[PDB]
Amino acid sequence: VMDVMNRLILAMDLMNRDDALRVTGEVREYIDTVKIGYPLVLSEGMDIIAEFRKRFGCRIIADFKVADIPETNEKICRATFKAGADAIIVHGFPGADSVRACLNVAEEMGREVFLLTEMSHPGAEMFIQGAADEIARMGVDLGVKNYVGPSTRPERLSRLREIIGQDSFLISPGAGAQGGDPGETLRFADAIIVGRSIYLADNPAAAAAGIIESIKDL
Amino acid sequence: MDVMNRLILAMDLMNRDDALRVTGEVREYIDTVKIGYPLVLSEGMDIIAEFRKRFGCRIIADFKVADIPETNEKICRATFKAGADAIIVHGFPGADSVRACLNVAEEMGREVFLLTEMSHPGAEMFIQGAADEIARMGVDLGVKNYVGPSTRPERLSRLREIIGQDSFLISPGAGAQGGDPGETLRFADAIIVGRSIYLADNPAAAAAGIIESIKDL
Ligand SMILES: O=C1CC(=O)N([C@@H]2O[C@H](COP(=O)(O)O)[C@@H](O)[C@H]2O)C(=O)N1
Ligand SMILES: O=C1CC(=O)N([C@@H]2O[C@H](COP(=O)(O)O)[C@@H](O)[C@H]2O)C(=O)N1
Repeated sequence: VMDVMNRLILAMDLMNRDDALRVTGEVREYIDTVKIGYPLVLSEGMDIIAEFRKRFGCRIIADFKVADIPETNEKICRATFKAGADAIIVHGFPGADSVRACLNVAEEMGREVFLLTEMSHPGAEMFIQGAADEIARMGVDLGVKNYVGPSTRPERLSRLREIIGQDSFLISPGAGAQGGDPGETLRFADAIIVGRSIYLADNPAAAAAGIIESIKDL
Repeated sequence: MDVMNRLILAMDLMNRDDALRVTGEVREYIDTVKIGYPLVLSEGMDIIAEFRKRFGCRIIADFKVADIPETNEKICRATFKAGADAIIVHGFPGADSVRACLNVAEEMGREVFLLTEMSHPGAEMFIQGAADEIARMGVDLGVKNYVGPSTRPERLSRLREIIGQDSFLISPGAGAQGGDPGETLRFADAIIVGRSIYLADNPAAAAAGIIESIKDL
């Protein structure tokens, strides 16, 4: 599995190139894995992945929550990996064929797929939560090795970890701004994803260092 | 929304030159183009403005928005800043995530299309069972534009029943995926067509043929 420095992944959702680069650079000594999503990509272009690689020694996880039909999913994954992303996050709710399409491209292109099971926001309780365990089991059956689960619901994150097993890689968003606790989350997840708590802080570096200090024993 | 010939072109070619050329070849048959991530991630968001400058067509950004409320808001803002007239959002992530999109759309004078049930086989695993409820959620939220499957006319009909005749419904799956244009238009206001047109030996002839088959509609 990828070796995530300090078990901390930066969710860089600033939409300004200058600010995104500044903040990422300031926390560079604490994080070597950055999650880049659509807020930044749709604002600055896919070349932002190239710029981050050039400026920082960081792995890039493209958080595109791929959720289309198989044919379109394949195209999205191809374009994303072509741009330099190490991995891509895919939704499991659209079904097995849609996930398989992503896995096939990742396999042929030498990259990785992360399967998003349950989400961290309140709305996730309406439809996603009830299908989450099955989505996770589907991922295991499909050979998925990387997963995403909610920091906001430790009880659910714990069950997801059981389903996927100790060998699978699990990252989790929701700590900080959304209310999740870093320490408790790391009891189940290999790494935590943190965005606003860091990038909106007066001193992002101090914020990142503070989070790391609170989980030093882990 | 007034869609010319009840036909929306799904421009999923991933090369700017080909995308512009093919769209130009069928421009006389359409005035609404659906641009998704295959083209946007390959050529950039500036492609949307290029389409509006060259064709003056309506642009529906098919981004299957499916994130938390906060991120959904940012995605919608970036998308409308690029000139998209509407955006397609997944309903599966819940009401709060859809509301986030509705708010930005209202603020920028755009429309949100709620994707209920999808057209591919995998949609039967989790989406189909929640589709009716997702549609009712749309009604409760005041959503007026929806997306339903051409590949399952019975499901498309049910969606139409739930949202009513006043709501706008567009439907993908006609052609390549097996759906029938005419049958789909019994329930949807407009059909989305991609490969059957953009992968045809003669895109213009393909579009003309589809329109000829639904002439009475
Ligand atoms: O269930 C999920 C999945 C996900 O990727 N995310 C993403 O994780 C990040 C969370 O950031 P933040 O720490 O709440 O600011 C954002 O980029 C979200 O889009 C989430 O919050 N919940
Ligand atoms: O359920 C759905 C939703 C959707 O947007 N789409 C999109 O509609 C288009 C269908 O294209 P095609 O006519 O099968 O080539 C693609 O851009 C898909 O991503 C779909 O096929 N099924």
